[PDB]
Amino acid sequence: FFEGETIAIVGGTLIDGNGGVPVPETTVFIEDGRITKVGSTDQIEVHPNIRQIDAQGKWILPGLVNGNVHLLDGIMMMGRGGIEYLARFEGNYYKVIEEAAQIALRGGVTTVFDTWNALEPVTIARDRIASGAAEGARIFFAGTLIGMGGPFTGDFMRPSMQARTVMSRTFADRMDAMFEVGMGRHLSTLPPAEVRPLIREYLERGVDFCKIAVTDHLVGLLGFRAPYFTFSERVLDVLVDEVRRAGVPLLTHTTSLEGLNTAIERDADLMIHATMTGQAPIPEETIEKLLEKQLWSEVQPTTIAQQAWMDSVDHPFADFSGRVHHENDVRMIKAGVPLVLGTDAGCTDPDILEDMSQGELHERPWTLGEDHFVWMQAMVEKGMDPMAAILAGTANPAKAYRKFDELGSIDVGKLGDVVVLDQDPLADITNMRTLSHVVKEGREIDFHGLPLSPLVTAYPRTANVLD
Amino acid sequence: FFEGETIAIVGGTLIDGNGGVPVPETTVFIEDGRITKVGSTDQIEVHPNIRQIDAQGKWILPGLVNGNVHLLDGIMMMGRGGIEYLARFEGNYYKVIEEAAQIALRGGVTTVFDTWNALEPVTIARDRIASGAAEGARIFFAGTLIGMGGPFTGDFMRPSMQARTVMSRTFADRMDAMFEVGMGRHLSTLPPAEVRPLIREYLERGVDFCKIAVTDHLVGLLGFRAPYFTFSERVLDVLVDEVRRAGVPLLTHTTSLEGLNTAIERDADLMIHATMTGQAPIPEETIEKLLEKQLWSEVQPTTIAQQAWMDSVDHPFADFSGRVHHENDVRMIKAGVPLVLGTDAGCTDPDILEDMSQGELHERPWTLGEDHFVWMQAMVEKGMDPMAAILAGTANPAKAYRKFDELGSIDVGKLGDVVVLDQDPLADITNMRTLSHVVKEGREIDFHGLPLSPLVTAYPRTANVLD
Amino acid sequence: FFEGETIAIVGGTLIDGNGGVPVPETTVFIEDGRITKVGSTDQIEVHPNIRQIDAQGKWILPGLVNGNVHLLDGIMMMGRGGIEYLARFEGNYYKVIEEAAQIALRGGVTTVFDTWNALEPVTIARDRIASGAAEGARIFFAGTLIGMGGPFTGDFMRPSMQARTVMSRTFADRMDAMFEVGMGRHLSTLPPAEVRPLIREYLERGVDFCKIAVTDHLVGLLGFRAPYFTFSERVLDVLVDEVRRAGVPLLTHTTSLEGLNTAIERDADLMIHATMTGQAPIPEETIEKLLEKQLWSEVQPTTIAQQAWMDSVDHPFADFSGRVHHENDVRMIKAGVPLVLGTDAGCTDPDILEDMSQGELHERPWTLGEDHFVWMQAMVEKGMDPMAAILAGTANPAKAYRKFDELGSIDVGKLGDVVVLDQDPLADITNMRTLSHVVKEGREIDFHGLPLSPLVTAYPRTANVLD
Amino acid sequence: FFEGETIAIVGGTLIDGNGGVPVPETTVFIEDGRITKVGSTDQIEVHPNIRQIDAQGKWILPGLVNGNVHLLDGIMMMGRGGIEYLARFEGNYYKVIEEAAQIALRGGVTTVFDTWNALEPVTIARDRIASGAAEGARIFFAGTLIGMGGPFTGDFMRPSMQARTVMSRTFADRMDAMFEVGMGRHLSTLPPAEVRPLIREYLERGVDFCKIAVTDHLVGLLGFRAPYFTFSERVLDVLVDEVRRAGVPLLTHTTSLEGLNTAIERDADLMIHATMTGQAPIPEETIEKLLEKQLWSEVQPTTIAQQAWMDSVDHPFADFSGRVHHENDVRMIKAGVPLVLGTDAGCTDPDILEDMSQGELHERPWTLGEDHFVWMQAMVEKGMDPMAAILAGTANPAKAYRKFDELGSIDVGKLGDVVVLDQDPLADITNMRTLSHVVKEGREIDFHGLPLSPLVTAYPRTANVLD
Ligand SMILES: [Zn+2]
Ligand SMILES: [Zn+2]
Ligand SMILES: [Zn+2]
Ligand SMILES: [Zn+2]
Repeated sequence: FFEGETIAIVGGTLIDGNGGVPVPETTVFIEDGRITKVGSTDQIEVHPNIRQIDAQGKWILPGLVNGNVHLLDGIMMMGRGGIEYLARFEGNYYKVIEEAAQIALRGGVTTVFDTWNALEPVTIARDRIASGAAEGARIFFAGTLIGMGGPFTGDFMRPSMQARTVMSRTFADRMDAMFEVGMGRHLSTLPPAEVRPLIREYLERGVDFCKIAVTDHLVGLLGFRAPYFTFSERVLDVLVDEVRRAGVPLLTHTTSLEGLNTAIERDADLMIHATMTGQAPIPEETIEKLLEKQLWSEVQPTTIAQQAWMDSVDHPFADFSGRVHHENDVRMIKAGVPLVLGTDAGCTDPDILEDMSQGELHERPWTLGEDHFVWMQAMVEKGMDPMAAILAGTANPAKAYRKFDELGSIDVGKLGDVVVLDQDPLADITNMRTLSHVVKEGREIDFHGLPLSPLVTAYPRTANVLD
Repeated sequence: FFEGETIAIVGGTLIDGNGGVPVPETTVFIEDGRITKVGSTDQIEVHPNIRQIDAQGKWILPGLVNGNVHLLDGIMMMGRGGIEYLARFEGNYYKVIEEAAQIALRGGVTTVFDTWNALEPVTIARDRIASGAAEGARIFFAGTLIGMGGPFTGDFMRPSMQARTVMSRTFADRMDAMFEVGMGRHLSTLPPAEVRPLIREYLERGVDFCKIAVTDHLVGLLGFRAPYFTFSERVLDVLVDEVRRAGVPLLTHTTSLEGLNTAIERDADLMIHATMTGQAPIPEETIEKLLEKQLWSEVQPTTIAQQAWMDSVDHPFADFSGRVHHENDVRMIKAGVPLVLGTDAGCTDPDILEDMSQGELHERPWTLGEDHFVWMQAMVEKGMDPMAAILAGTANPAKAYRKFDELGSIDVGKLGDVVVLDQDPLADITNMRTLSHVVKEGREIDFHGLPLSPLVTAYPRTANVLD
Repeated sequence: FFEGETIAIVGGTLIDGNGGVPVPETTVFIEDGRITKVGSTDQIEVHPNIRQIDAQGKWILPGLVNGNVHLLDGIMMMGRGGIEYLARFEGNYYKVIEEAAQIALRGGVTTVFDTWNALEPVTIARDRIASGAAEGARIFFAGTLIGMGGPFTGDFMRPSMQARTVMSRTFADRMDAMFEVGMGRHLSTLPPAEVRPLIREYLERGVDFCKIAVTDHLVGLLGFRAPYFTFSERVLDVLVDEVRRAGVPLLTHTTSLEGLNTAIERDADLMIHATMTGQAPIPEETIEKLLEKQLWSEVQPTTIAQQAWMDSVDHPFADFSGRVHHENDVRMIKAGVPLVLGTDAGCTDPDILEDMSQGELHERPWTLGEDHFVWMQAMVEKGMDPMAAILAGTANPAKAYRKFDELGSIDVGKLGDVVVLDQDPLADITNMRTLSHVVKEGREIDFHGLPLSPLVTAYPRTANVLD
Repeated sequence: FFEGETIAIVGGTLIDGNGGVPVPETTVFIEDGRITKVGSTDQIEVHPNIRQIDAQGKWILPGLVNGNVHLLDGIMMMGRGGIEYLARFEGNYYKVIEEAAQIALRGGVTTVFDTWNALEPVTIARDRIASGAAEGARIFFAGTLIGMGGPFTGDFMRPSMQARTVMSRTFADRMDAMFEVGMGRHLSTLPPAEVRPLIREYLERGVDFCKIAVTDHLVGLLGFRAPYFTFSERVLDVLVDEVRRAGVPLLTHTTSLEGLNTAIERDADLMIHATMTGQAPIPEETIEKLLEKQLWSEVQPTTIAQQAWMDSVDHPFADFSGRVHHENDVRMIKAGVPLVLGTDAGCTDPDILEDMSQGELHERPWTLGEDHFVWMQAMVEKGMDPMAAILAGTANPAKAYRKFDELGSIDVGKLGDVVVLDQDPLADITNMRTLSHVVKEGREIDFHGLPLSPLVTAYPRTANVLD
């Protein structure tokens, strides 16, 4: 239904993802989904019966890569909207996920790493996209967050927002079960010997990586300054050992300095929102460990304007990326630690978007399809080099997730994922938005026609459809 | 698509709805939807090419009639479930309504009076059923309750249940608007001259009757013992006058003794839950006014077992029909005031039903399709004569709503709505459940095959339908 | 213990409360609590053994008068603080009330009209002040608001503030009982014949006037735009008749246009927050009735700055005096209706004050002891004539409450209540604050030494007092 | 002011606390507060000028000892009442504590170990009782729980009970600060090097022991089945080291199996509610470690009747000691692990007691003064030997807290704390209630006249005290 194809991208300035000086007048040649040639425009011969893109005056980048998204919108579920969204789309969750993957693809993102979702529909969706039955960014997933509750649990409550008080217990339980898949808060009650088979079995269900709740996920209920550990070190060791045994990358969720340190000491492949540290500044010693061990940190910043908006309305999530966490971000960049782009972004329900002010929407970090552009902009505002920002969004996630042999740069033998921009992203990082062409496994995408069948994005919503 | 038809019901004991002694060996003849003959079995000749029902050894009753239902389930929305239900079925509300009408029909109810619903979809649905485009009990409606808020308002809150705290404001506003249609709480803020055109315009939209919130609808928030008037008497006079001017019946919602008195003094055509009086006993004078004026009261009782269950778990709605309101019911029956069957019943979402204990489900007053049986049973437990109960569920509503010229009894010239029971309802009122045949405008109904397309009743609910 | 005394106020500009041109070089002579002479400084001889105040270059006004205060702080109880305050001072409520009366006196207010309080302690306190056993402004009271719930009732809840969820039921009930004294929400459930003896008995307990909840008091729970009537017109007629029969003035609490009209049609002696009308504009007809009938309206405005602060933080009480209610205030002033000064003000617990920003505190309308100054300022900002503002705070309340024979103006035979200001209130209404001297029944008050025994105002609060 | 004194307890059956067979016809001789002689009645000569108690036909036990109480009532604060209680008694907290210590003494408890309280008032109170300035059981205390929030924090919330929503922030903060004393939830955000001086400084304030929140205290918010660790193992090591360095016993608060294990691995001196384990059964290995290391566990059980009441009303705390935790209690007793009596009991405000049903009050585990009797009864119902139960309430706490050299048994040289019972506690453990005499340091107590000055127990509460 969809497949690896053949195409040539001709005569543009190449920014290949390996970090070097950009090379003008370059041609990239893709054959049956795989890059076969990269070189000077005139040394690469291209017969006229071959599909081509004219890149003259343009910039050629690898397919963009997002290290942390949620294709069922989890950030939304930490506030209002969880009930209405999950009820509205029950029966079609896999299509919601495909739609969200298409929206990522529309922003030039050819690979997404989904860090929290419901196992069943995310599996269905990735398999269909991978096999060509459906359109979208390719997906790799964790499934659930080991040791976290589902969306109708304390982990997604706020003091004045308690979904269970106004919804059926039956529906709330059914939803929690499809997210948790037995790997919820109850794990914290168990001895190591009982945890071992559960995590092993979970891993044998078919995840691409595993994310562990090293610390708690109660920021909504308790704020950002009272973190806990989910597990004893002993039980954490069991989890880590089983992930290593399964041979998939290990991710961590950490909410405190001690959490961060603990993650580092387990040589985590990728540390999600590493700079979110209980509003306490990251010590020098910890930064030095990151440098010495060369571990990947993902960070989730906020632009100057977005944060200023948040601060102006005393928003409950102002602490997420502001104040001390902002300063952490700055110091991390400055020390040159290895950084990965990720956003927690999702395809937010239009009824929920519709509630938001201009200020809330403007450079919102959690709006899938543009969240990566905003991340790059925010990082550069804090002193990140534009080239390093691009790598954070291309090569760096791929490496962290051990997929760099296949994607994240333009290199012979790798997958044929490419985007073409009209303006220079190194001169101005906001030029990342100037997408002209999107290609996935050598197949050009009609990216402006995405998503193919609006589902959550279908709007407005008519009360009585006569058929 | 569906129509008036021809049929004969032969050789049964006739209980015609006029309250006389039942007449055995009777035949009812219906031609093109209208009753043409009623008489002794042997005097009514019926050619063998005519469709027939053998009512030998059986009882023949008029099509059953419910004086107060909600085809979008309003009682549910006074607790948990409002968000999930309205979100899940947005785009199909008219089909939800039709499904609910079919469920009523399944219980032998050929006419329903819907007292609170969303104007747009209930209009669509009644027009489709009335024109034969869709199956179900025929519908007459009020639209909204004048002066009451919508489902995401204070009128449907409880102290610990505040749907707006966890749903989008946009969605909540859209739902409130489709129920309120400009006739919400803001009416109480206006002077009489500004109220007049609003109510007039509302009535011009095409309702079959009009129900006014004489008293408040804050039982959920404030309990049953702190009632208010919605309007000044002056403004109430405006509303009554415009209803009279439009020439449709006038219905009241009342919740206190003074509210009841006020309704009576306006010669209301039908008084909904007349016996719900702030848990204060109805005075003798008020009962005498009902007798003297001969006004119709609908009442909503609870069976002995259901109420005992409620009292046993200290249920927040125990006060709805229990204690003093139960006594009020008894005294009304005893004094022989004119009584109408009505239940506030709706087709409740299975996820919400699935939360309930045996005790909660057993003789639940709000379960559409059986609610009328339960009403009759409850009324008889409190001393009502079985024949008078049957009339409450056939003739009386039809009279109150000024439809007795067309339905509510078996009489030549009236519509051909009939049910056939296997056992004697006068011997035991629970025999009302022994339905063998259901006929609507001379057309026999496959009542066991209803509803035709389960929508809200479709269950279980699969997460990912592959199509 | 304290008494009527003799004193002379010499040689000031007299503003006597009767509204005329101020008369310079005036002397006021008080003997045994009563004003005996008012005239030209040189015509009034004063022996040197007589206590005197030199009002040279100063202004002489009558004792100031507040038409609506709460000496147990009710406005506070509509938000946070009710539990801690009532528990902290249980055993001493009468002293709390005395302290508050002293604080009013400190601001030059010699007479206060308390419109909602607990009957037992407010009785004890007024009797002790009236007899001279205790210091403070003299008090007249309503006791409770007929048909309103107590402070742990729905009448003082907000959606997110529900004191009963975190306090003992026993304590909540004991507090509700001391405010309600049987005249709470349950009155709305009763027939007229049962209401009559209750209100009659209540009036026999010894109130100075009676305030009826014509409309509801659910602004905290439901906002300002969904008002109700508490009582049927029939039951309201009973209450009004019994008040008339008891021969005390009649006050109303109203919250809507219709409520206001209804109060007018009952010839209310004083209508509390008359301009609070559901955020709908007062019609011309209604203003004309006020003029024609010459009824007294109290209004509760907000200053430009205070309201701007409220609007800037989207405060839940912004609607109390803002937007349309502000415009009502302007039109009432412009049309020259009779206006009375009143504020709902109380002596707010310092722990609650301590929570407040500068903007909240600045020109706060509910801060007893300065609330009258702020009222005058606010009214003048809206176009009121300074002289008319002074009358609103002197003569006008006295008339509404039928006490003008004894207080509210400087006139021979009236009580010797006087204040002396250093600057001209007619030149600038903020000069009302320039108090130099305060006199009550010819007794000069050390007003800066008030309150005599700080109780609620005692601050800071030490954890362990070693005695 | 109160002193060590001289007395002889003559001719009773001695149960000395060392666990041996009881010895009849025994006399105990105390001189200047200290036990000097214990032996056969006829070998111990006692001059007639010496104060004596006739223990003929009676039983002589050591002064009873409670290993876990809260002299400001903390259990209460986990539900309703916190605001009213702390506001009502501010200024007298030390006296509240003394009163509570006297109530313990009234039940024969001469020594209480307070495991959570506010440092300042508990210090005041113990010093006064220890010196003889004030009456009561002697007190040893932890102060706060290291890493737990105060009473207006998440640690004492429930989903529907959020005190901060209805009280002043200023008051809430002031109360949280007097309980937390800088050792609250923020500690979880710090690195080890910053924690070290804080804990050291805390320990230098003068506590008798130190209790560490190994696991969380969110049972109210989240239930009993989702526990967390408060600290990293690294930070926990810092805290333990500093406690050891200060030379005071180490207590742990644990709430899961892994928490229990962790506490065991730190050789905790006493483990509070050791059997409260996330409703998961304690593994055999863990029980073996307790046996092998001989560590003291306190447990908090519930009687058959109390637990049956809880289960019958679906009480939120049913999980505290019921189901699996009840079975843990049974197995711990059966395996003979070292057990300490403790209850979390407090002197509960009478307004809160007044809310409770008979069932709630009957064998309530948290009612100070009887809680120890109920503990012993509950433990025996689960198979504990009556002698071993008596030791759990005398000798065992003393040993755990390293006070056995001075108290907890009748032995020459130890303090003269003794109680005398009229019936045999070994025949029937409920006979522990048959107290005839109470002696503290050789001084007989008028136990029935305690507490000396009712403060919290003063009842009823009058609104307006005229003095
Ligand atoms: Zn996270
Ligand atoms: Zn109704
Ligand atoms: Zn008012
Ligand atoms: Zn504990």
